[PDB]
Amino acid sequence: MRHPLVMGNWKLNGSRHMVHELVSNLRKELAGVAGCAVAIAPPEMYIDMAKREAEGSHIMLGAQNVDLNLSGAFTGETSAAMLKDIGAQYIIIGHSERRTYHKESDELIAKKFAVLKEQGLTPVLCIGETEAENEAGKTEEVCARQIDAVLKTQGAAAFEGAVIAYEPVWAIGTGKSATPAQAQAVHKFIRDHIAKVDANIAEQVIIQYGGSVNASNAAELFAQPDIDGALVGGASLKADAFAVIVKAAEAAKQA
Amino acid sequence: MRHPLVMGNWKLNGSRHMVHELVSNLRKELAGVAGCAVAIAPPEMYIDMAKREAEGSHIMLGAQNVDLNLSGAFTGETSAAMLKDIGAQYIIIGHSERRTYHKESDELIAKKFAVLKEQGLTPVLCIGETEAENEAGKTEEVCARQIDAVLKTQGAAAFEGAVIAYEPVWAIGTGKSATPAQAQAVHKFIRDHIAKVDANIAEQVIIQYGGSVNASNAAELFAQPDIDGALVGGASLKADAFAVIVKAAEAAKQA
Ligand code: NA
Repeated sequence: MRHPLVMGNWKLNGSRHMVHELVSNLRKELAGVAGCAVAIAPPEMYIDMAKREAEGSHIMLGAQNVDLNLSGAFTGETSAAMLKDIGAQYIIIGHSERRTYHKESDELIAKKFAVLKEQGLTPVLCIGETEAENEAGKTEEVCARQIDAVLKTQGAAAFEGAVIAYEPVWAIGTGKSATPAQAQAVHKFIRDHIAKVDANIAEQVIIQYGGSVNASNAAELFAQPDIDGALVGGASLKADAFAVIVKAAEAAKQA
Repeated sequence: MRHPLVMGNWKLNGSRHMVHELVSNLRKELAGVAGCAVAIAPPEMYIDMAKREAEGSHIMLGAQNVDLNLSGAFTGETSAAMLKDIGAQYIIIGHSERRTYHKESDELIAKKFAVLKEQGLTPVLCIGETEAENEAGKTEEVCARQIDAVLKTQGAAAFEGAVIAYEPVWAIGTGKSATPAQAQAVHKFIRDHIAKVDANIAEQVIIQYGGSVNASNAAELFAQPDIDGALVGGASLKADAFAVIVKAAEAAKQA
């Protein structure tokens, strides 16, 4: 009975022309969708415009990162209070691109998670193992560590309403890809890990697949029982492709 | 002969309500000002809104930071192309809060400067020495090093149309204060340093004072020949206190 969520991570892509075109096309392609929740995370300067463009549709807003302070003398930072104020709900934290390029630690990401919960925002907690970690047979240990930074400091209750996105980092720019069976094995492990602390919370947590998802492979991934949607990368930038993914999630999970 | 510039760095302060109120009040308080340029840098998510509220005023927009990529798979980053697209003109880079809290190196800041120049945006390059550096008599050495990261890698023409903001970190909220004579000595040094590579570029660079400016010292600071305005922190959150600084800059250079 978990209602799927398909979220578009636009990454560093956007312009006022593009926001209008893409959100308008998304509204049209998604106007008949009932069985899947949808969120988009444009670059921070476009959240307000995208929110305005999405008014009248069921498309929810989000953001790609957040910092730790709500206000103060912190030049260039992003406030959870302001993200809430501007209309963002689903906030991506711990994306592999930020863990790598910006050295964001497990502990820092758990702190972001806490700030978001205090604001009534929905963290989209990204976790996943690297190529070296995967080769060492560490997939489970790494996912557990990343989840534990939150679970062991804030309890299972912190995952009520939250979203986890599993990114097999080892499949990024390596030519490789995870199969739906491989993806499912990891999602079931993540859910079982949380279940060790609170089985009820585990059953309600939305676990999205964050590896490569496109119009072609969405159906096979969403047929898996512990895959509750996707955090979509490149396919998020074209309304037609993104819509096929949303409809595939709808079809896979509907009664 | 340099037209002064007073810029408000809002830091991590802003909301929908505060943007509407502050921008409206600023336009009212700045009525009749023509001899001093004015820019504001709200948190990134509010730049678009602030620009719209600024319509009908002479207030120019800006931002508090930028990253190095224009587009791509860089979740949570800020693109200079998008800042330009959203209407931000004056982009603060290398602020002491980012050099310290986010460990931004001289080299990284110089790369930000380059991306801004490539896009045709105006960098507001912040430089300045710490408490210890000041006590050790290293003010000039530090300022030269921070400027050289750009000057020696990009050439003196990089500073055509650019802004430099000198922040006396050693004196900002520390119990010690910089006199106008002391600020003037640093500004003159900065301009002389650039002049060693290109005298014509040096004479057109806008060098703002970034230390504590209030109504009581604005007149004496702005009477100094090498001080072309100020990068204002806390006072930029109150229309009346910010306008007093702008009017002092106008009055001083029209004296
Ligand atoms: Na930022």
